[PDB]
Amino acid sequence: KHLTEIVSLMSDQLTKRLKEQDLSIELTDAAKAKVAEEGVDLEYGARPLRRAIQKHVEDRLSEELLRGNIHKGQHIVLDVEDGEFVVKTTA
Amino acid sequence: ANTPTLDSLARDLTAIAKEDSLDPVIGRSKEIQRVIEVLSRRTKNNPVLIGEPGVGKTAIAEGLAQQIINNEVPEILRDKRVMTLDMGTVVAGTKYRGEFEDRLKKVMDEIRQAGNIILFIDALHTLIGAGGAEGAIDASNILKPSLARGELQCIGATTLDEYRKYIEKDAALERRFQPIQVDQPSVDESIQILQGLRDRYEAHHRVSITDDAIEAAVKLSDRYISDRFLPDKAIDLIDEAGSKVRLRSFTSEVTVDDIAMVVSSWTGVPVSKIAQTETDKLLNMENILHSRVIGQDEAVVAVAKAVRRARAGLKDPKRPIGSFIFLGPTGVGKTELARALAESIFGDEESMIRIDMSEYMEKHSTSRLVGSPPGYVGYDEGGQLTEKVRRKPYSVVLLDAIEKAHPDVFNILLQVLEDGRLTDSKGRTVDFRNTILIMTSNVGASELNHKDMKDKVMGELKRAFRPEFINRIDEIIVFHSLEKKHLTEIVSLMSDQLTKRLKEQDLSIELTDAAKAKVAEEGVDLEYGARPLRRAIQKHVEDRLSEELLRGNIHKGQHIVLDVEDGEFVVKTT
Amino acid sequence: LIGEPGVGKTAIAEGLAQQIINNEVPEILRDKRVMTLDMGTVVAGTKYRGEFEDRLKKVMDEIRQAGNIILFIDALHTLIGAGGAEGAIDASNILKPSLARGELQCIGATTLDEYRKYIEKDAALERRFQPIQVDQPSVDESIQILQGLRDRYEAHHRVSITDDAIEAAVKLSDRYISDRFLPDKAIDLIDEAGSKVRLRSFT
Amino acid sequence: QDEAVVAVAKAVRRARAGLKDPKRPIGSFIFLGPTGVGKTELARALAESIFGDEESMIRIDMSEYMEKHSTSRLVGSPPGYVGYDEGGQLTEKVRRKPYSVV
Amino acid sequence: LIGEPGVGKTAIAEGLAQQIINNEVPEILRDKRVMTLDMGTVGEFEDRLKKVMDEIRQAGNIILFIDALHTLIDASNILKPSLARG
Amino acid sequence: LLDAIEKAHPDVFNILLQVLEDGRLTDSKGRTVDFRNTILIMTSNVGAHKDMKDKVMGELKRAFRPEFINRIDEIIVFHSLEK
Ligand SMILES: Nc1ncnc2c1ncn2[C@@H]1O[C@H](COP(=O)(O)OP(=O)(O)O)[C@@H](O)[C@H]1O
Ligand SMILES: Nc1ncnc2c1ncn2[C@@H]1O[C@H](COP(=O)(O)OP(=O)(O)O)[C@@H](O)[C@H]1O
Ligand SMILES: Nc1ncnc2c1ncn2[C@@H]1O[C@H](COP(=O)(O)OP(=O)(O)O)[C@@H](O)[C@H]1O
Ligand SMILES: Nc1ncnc2c1ncn2[C@@H]1O[C@H](COP(=O)(O)OP(=O)(O)O)[C@@H](O)[C@H]1O
Repeated sequence: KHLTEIVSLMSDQLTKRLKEQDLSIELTDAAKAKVAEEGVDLEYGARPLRRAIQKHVEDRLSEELLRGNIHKGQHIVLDVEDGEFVVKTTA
Repeated sequence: ANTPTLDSLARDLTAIAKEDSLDPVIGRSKEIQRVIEVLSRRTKNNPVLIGEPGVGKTAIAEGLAQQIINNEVPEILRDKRVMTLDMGTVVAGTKYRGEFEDRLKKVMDEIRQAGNIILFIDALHTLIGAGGAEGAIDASNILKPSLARGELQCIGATTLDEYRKYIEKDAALERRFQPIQVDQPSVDESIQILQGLRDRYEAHHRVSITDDAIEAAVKLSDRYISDRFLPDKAIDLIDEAGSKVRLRSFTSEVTVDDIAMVVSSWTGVPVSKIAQTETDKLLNMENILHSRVIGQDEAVVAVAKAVRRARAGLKDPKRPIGSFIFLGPTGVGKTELARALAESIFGDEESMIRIDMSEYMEKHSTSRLVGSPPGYVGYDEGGQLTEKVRRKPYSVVLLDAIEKAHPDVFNILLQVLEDGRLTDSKGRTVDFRNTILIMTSNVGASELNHKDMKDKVMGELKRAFRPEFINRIDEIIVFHSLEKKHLTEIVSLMSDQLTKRLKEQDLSIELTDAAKAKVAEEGVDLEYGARPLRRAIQKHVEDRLSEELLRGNIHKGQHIVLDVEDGEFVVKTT
Repeated sequence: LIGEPGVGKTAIAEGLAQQIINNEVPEILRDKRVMTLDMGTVVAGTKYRGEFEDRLKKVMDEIRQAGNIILFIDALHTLIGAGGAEGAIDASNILKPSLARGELQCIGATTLDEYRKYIEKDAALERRFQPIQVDQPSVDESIQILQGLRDRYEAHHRVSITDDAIEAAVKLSDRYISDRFLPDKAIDLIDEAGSKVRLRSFT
Repeated sequence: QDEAVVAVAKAVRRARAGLKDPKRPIGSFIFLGPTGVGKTELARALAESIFGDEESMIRIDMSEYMEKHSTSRLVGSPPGYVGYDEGGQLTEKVRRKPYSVV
Repeated sequence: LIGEPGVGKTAIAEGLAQQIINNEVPEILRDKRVMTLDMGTVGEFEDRLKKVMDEIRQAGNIILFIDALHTLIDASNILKPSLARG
Repeated sequence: LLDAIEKAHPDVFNILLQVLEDGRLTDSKGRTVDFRNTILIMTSNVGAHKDMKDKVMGELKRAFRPEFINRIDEIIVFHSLEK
């Protein structure tokens, strides 16, 4: 439970920092549950989770940015529409 | 009640401030107000401006002189003359018993018969040295009795480390002076600084300055110059451009190209690297790579994608740009890729800070990396890697044979991969922000279709060292099978280099691809790395030059072609 | 007056002169002139062979002949090595016999560190000098000091200082200003606050 | 970690109210627990909530002080030994900024 | 000008005076007399040197030259100050 | 002539390596000293015929880096000492 909570918190912090570049971004809660789904408490916590949010969210946005799809001022969400990361880009 | 000597040997900021000859002072409002606040006290009015050389301490003194005449002071400083003085100009002679103390007694006697002098001493860390070192009548031992009773009023201007070193004379010197820390202005602050006085250098040089010009001046002085601060660097570039444009006008507008030109002439990077690649170096960095590097194209495109991802990205600036580990055999191109990217990232690289971790074999060997404790052997400089990066904190670190580290160093490595900026020195925190940390890995050759090698090497990393460690590292760049045709290709490249060198010496050699193939087969074995090929071509060329110059069979200026037509190297000069 | 720097050695000597004028001193000490013999103002204009020790000879002869004169020396540790040259008969040696015989009536003020550095180990002149150490006033003595001194700082900043503020300045300075000493550091707080308040009143 | 957070907050408000013991430090804590639970992120959280840059946090990494003679790096080396003049990697750091989080 | 002895550093100042006589020099530096200093021919040397400084103040077109600048800055007593004033 | 180079250390070794690369050493003032017509001859005992012809390279590539070997002009080896 605290793990999904900290997913929410890390996403909030990430959007906070991305506001430095005037980018408007959102994370669906489904993406948050999927992201936490990789992190497990069996061995240790919150390290794999932070690296996972970083990797998936940020790298995927960079991919859909250098592919030119989005510029600043646009609205973006990373959603899980089919059971896996995908970009809806509400713009 | 006038001052002959003090006016003779110390410039009067107030006088030349009346004539508006003083350049403007922009910003620094909080600092100047604090200076006035300290000057308003009754017993120790003396403030000591502590900063770095070139930050604007004397600028704060000038601004104070300005505000004095411009009815800005709170009437307790109304009509008070600020006089810059330097002890070096005072001493001027030591071979005689009491000349210097006499000059300074005269100066004190003028400060008495006046109330409006507040003597601004630059670099007063040299106020304790004069005469006898620390046991005779130096400058301080005769200033202090006057300084503590408000007899004398002062404005010192030191440097931070000089304050720390020469306030160990605490007892009087510290309490006599209140520090005012002045820090070097930021980018934007400095841009506004320049925009303050562009109409001074414009009027001096009759040249027109643009706003993007000074923006580039500031950006450049930051990126490509170190060991110098602001607004010094900025105004200096601007004035150099003004002078150079004025000259070019004889045998009327400075623009960014001129700023690039002066920074290039200063540091030594060519102008094409500075200006045109400012945001397109990542655009053609893959071109640069695949030029410098031949083979492993999948690895190089992976690296390019990663570095442009981190580059045109939102990644936390704090932590280092790129953490890549190259899995592969040795001689497959590990260093060449590094030097190439660095030459493309930090143009004209000469920057790969190579460290062989196989030399740092054991546990205590890590003290060689960071440095010894204070009370131990070899402590003064030490810090191989730490001092290396402290020198130029803008480069690409390559760490050879990451495997051979005792587990004691992996801790330091992961600390670095944890936001960099590690404090692993004798009290020095080194910053790894624009750098790129790259690690030469273990063999990893046995596993080297694509996915198969991939899962294999991942398991080999699991077994080899921590999974968390690679969870820190960004990318796994795999150096695939050894060269087969890239063999002949790199022979061709090296031989192109050597043919250029031989041509500038008034000769011309053209070795056909058959001889290239023979050199390829000889030089490097299938098991062995591709490094001895350098030696192989060196030996063949030195043999041919030795024989042909010794024998005299060939004549200079006649093109030289080598072939394997007889099964051996045959030289057909004509 | 061996003691730490911000303690008030010079202040003690001045208190002695003030007592001389106020007549509080004993009859034997009544009507004497405290002089502040600086070495910087002594060794100044010589640059020759026989001028520094000449000035000092004349000074000593005046003192001996003049009936009533006390000589206060800031930074006593400068007597040693003063007239440093080829001649190298420094002030410390010209005064030594006269100091011991008792005619030249000195009052030295030094700093404990300067005492141990080069008047204690390097002189063998801590014979002609009685080391009456001076050290930090107590937390309460500092309050009495500063409150007795409050009028001058009022005058200079042209404000009024509430006595609770003086108490608070001393008590705070004691807790965390560790590097300095009283009453110097307490007075520093009062003085900077006076400057800040006057400057606020201005704007 | 409501327990840890409230403990820290109580400490800092004892300090900032006029009640803390003027002799000994603001507060001392030992943060036990598994790897990755956030017991280092609380330190940054605290320095940020109490200061600005959050780099005022004076941090020592006891993974390097294992050789038991490095203790002469916290306090300087003795007098007649190398590195006597610049002594106190920890001591001077704290002497500069006395209101800080070690 | 930094260089080893005999490399022709003063030759550069000489060729500079040459290009000054010609038109290669721009206008701001036009009308500039380059001189030197004879420490021998100049109690009273300070008087003469201060007089020299008066004449420097008179016409601001006298680019002076100094060989062995370190051992010169004596004269520093009024040169280094006069440098600051300009 | 450098004798007992084996007694050197990887730092002075890297120093002399970049020298052998260009001769340009810069010590105590950044003095760009030139190595125009100097000779660099290093002397040591890694040996201590053909089997020796192999062991020499063995202990060279085994005692220090191969790049320093690769800055070869020529390698002079004499094994027999009595005749
Ligand atoms: N706010 C400012 N106003 C005026 N000049 C400035 C300002 N900031 C930087 N400078 C320039 O920086 C240069 C060096 O500053 P200065 O204080 O003389 O360095 P230092 O601190 O070593 O004396 C001066 O030429 C000054 O004109
Ligand atoms: N992909 C490549 N493109 C061009 N040259 C290469 C490539 N791979 C290897 N080389 C050659 O290999 C040599 C580098 O050897 P080195 O980097 O010392 O090997 P290692 O990295 O194993 O120590 C260079 O001369 C370089 O020309
Ligand atoms: N409750 C939490 N709130 C915020 N960040 C947390 C939390 N728990 C863990 N983290 C994150 O996990 C890491 C903290 O683990 P840490 O205490 O450093 O573990 P250890 O020191 O045992 O390796 C940081 O990356 C931090 O941001
Ligand atoms: N570039 C040059 N062209 C012509 N003559 C030169 C040049 N460089 C040096 N010289 C000669 O060097 C001689 C004097 O050198 P000088 O400048 O006095 O050495 P230094 O710089 O050590 O004082 C002169 O005769 C001058 O002609």
